[PDB]
Amino acid sequence: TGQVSVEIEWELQKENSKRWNPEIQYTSNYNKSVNVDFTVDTNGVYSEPRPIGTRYLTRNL
Amino acid sequence: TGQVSVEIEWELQKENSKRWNPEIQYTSNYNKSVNVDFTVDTNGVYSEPRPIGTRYLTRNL
Amino acid sequence: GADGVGNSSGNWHCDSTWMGDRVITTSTRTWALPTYNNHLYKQISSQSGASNDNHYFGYSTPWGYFDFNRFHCHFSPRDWQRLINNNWGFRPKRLNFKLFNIQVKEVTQNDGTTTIANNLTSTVQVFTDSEYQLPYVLGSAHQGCLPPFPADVFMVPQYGYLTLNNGSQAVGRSSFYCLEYFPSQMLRTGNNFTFSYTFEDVPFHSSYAHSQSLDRLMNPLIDQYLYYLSRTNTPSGTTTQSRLQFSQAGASDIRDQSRNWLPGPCYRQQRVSKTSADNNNSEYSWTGATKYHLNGRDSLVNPGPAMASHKDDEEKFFPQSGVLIFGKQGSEKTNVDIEKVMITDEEEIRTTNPVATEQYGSVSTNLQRGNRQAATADVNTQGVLPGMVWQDRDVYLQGPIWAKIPHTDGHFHPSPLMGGFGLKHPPPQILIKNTPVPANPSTTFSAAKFASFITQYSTGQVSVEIEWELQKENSKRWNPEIQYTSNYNKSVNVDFTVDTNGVYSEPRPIGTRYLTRNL
Amino acid sequence: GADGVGNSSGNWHCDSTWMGDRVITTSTRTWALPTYNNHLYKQISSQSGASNDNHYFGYSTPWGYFDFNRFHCHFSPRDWQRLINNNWGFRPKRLNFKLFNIQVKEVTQNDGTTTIANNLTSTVQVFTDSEYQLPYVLGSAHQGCLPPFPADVFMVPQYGYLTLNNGSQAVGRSSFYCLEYFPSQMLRTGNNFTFSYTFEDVPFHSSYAHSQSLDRLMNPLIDQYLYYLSRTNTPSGTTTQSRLQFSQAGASDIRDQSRNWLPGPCYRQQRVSKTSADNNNSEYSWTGATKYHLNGRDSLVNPGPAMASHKDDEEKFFPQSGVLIFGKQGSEKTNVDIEKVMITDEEEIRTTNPVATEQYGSVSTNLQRGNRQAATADVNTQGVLPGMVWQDRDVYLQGPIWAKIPHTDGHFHPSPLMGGFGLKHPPPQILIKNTPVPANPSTTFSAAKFASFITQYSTGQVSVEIEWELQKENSKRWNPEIQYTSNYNKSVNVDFTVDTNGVYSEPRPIGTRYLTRNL
Repeated sequence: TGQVSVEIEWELQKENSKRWNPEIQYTSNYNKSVNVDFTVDTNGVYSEPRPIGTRYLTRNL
Repeated sequence: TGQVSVEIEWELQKENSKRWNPEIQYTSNYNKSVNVDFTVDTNGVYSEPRPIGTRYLTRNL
Repeated sequence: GADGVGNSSGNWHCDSTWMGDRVITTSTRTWALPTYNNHLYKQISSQSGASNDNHYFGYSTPWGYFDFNRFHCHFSPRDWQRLINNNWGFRPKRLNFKLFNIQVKEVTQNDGTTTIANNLTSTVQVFTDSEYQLPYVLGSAHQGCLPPFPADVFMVPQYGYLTLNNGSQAVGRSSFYCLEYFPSQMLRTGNNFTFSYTFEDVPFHSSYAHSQSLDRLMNPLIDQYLYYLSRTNTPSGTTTQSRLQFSQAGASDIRDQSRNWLPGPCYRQQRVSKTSADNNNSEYSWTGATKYHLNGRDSLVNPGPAMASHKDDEEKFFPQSGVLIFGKQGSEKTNVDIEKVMITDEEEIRTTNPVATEQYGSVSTNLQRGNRQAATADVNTQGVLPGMVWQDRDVYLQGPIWAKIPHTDGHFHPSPLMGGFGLKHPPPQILIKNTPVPANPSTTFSAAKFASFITQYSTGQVSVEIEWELQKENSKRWNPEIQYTSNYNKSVNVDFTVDTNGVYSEPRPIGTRYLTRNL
Repeated sequence: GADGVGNSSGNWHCDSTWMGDRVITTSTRTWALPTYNNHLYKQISSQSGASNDNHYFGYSTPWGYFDFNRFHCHFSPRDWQRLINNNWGFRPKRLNFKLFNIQVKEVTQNDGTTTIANNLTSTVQVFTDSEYQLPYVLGSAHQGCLPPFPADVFMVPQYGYLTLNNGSQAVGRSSFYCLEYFPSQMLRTGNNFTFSYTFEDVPFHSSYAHSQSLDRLMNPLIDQYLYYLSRTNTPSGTTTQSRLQFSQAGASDIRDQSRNWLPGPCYRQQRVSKTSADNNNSEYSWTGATKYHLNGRDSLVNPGPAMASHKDDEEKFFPQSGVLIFGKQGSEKTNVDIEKVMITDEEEIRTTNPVATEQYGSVSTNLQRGNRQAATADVNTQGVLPGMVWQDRDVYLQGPIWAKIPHTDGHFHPSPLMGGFGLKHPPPQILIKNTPVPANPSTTFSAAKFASFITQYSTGQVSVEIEWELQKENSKRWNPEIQYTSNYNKSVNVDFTVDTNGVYSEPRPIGTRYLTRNL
């Protein structure tokens, strides 16, 4: 047994958009709940509630 | 009559947060509707649907 | 800009110069710009009950825009002939744009008379996006071009766009663009505007036609060394039995020879005739159309993929939507007879692209055996396969020069389907508007949007200059070519000329493909 | 770290040196770190039905942490006396931290015996956040300090935190921190860890007591030149009439004199007595408490604002929560008699801060007239007003040295309410954990979380060194001061010493305020 490590460098592309109104963003729901999303439960098992894609910000075709 | 112009320079403070799970973000609703928020209507009067505050990202006390 | 009210801000330049290898064109027109929508934005959408195909949602703006995208703006009928007769291809390189001699007029409609007078201190503001941040309208072949004939005057068309909808209702992702939110340049009398632009590298357009059909590439004198399966059975006694024979393909076998290539792809069309007697009696227009289906609605493919219009010795037939169609002088918008329209012909591409009204070929449907008999079926739609060559659609004289390639993760052979040059960074949209001048506010303060403005419009001259690159021809063809000629017989009116009432007209479509090349 | 298994990674340093102006202390302790929660995170919350005040939501982690925040860690009872007797104030400056001599043990519990043996290749990993990114637990006066007596050994306390809740349920804004998600430093036998830290500038703590009460600032010999309203009416004939007389205030009038200052603010407390006979018979504990109300739940103010405990010649009474309370040796957690607790005394602040069990003063409730008579009422709560001076609460011998000021848009007089030094960037939390060592996986592959680990724990020595800055005294007081003295009579046990069974104990709380200053 032992420990392993990984480090990746990523390149990003920023956005210049003249869209006047607001975008759609990925949000967590603010209502109360028994368990927080993407968190351990009372027994200590980490879980992921839903799939999350990368497509939110909008571009013109 | 004429035209007036204003230009302000702002200073920003970025965030380093070790919070594991996602934040709450300001989102526009993606359901269909007659009018888009923050946009002219069919008669050309611009309107603002709701007040929007600045407090979303979270910090520890 | 520069100088005064009395000084002129620019000279009239309309000319063409031919340098050999590259070549340069220039033109100047006169325009008039109204105020649109009473200085305000409006959302527009489809009207009440409509077909699910016809729904749309979008916005219209006070701003106008300039469109030079058609060839006939740049080239005169004669200048078009040192090009198409003398050359194997051409492409754009760089262009210039200029506005000048701007003057703004205000109008007073009181009673039954309308007085018009200069407003010397009013402005007109112009910008070019050039970062491609706006919806790109040009390339959809709308009206509002610079006129083909240099002495005509034209309005500037109004600008607007469309966005994602559900029915007649907007979706959360739908976008709204305020053109006031860009830096622009405010111009008065005695101020001018310029910018210059450089085309990205693009292939020459092919103005040649082929002298060889793809089905005949080879020497008739010499036989191949390959064998094909020729006879499947032989008579034995009274009745045949199964015996396989093979053969080498000669000049009598030309049908059967091996080849290294295949014809281009097809997406098939319905065929109609110019003679009214051959066509069926019913309404098949929308029902018999070829279509594509995107997000639950259906759209006609009007140009469609590039395919020959007709075969040999049928000139009477053309694809239903498969061709471009131009109107004659003064033709109306709707329900107009065939004698009024001008139908283009795509033929010279017979040698590679298949005919649009017929199947690509035939393919085997089943496995034979002793008691089963071979079966085939027609393939009416073929995608691209390795070893497949084709040609693109011709630009003609009047039609799209370029289009903007959509910004996407993938695309194939971007040359656009109407014709011309696909560009990732095309010439940027030029946008222009009259600055609002309010009229006589009330004495006490009120916070409200002004409904009352001075009524005014502007006019001036615009200029465009493009540099073109040419490709000359070395041909060892012994005999003469086919050239574009005007008929020498006498006639009442000369082609491409004013009539007795002074309306310039264009008799026929003129394509670029005359000179011949070997395949 | 450095070198080998056989080489030692550090020497034992526990000492104190006194340089005059700036003074230095050092200590070293021995610790043992268990594995907590079986190497995994768990959310915790309030249990089923509970008072709306008692709900909470949060997480507990496998990680431990070091707490030196109490004074008695750093100062010995005698070293505490070249400080409080000889000086008018002190503050911290900079500190060091070190870990060394780390060794990890694995245990085998089979049958009725438990064998323990070295695991030489196992690791222990440590980090210090120092960017203040984690919830900051220290400063809440929990258990788990370095022992006061250098020969004792202690466990490291477990780390955890709390977050916004609604009842026992979480809210969308609630945050979850994984400590694995920070860079740390993995240490084996023969590796050591260090860092150093510098306190931000902070005012000296005041170890003086005042020799003048705020109500007497002035010369008894000389009268003022100001007038106060003295008599409101005078006898005329048989009965009085309204006549206003004025007077200058002398030594007989000292009650009535003008002053430039006012006493500090109060938030009032309930009073109880150490003699059990004076106290009412009922349960007033929670009902008679002073509280604050935040988001629909109620919390006791345990220290509350700094106020004197009792007036002159009543030693029997103290505020209900208003004082700190320490337990004697071996006292239990719940429902323990007064003889077991040690109650601190706040008195020397009588001269400025008002007594906690009484009102701030009296204020006029109404406007008088001929037929109305003047009315007043007690003010039991007073906020800060211009011209108001006070003192802070004393640190004593054992108690909070510092606290972290919350990060907020505003705060007033940040000195913390238990005592000590408010810091915006306090000494960072040190966190430590045992690295999990898996045990004997199955032969075939399975994707599941390991429930099975080697059972092991670690131990070593830790060291802390702080530099302190001192403020000496120039006093022209002729007569002697009050000093902290041990009683010289014979006794069974010496104070601050082991007993016959070897348990070190602290007899009484010792504050820092002895030497006297003029107000």
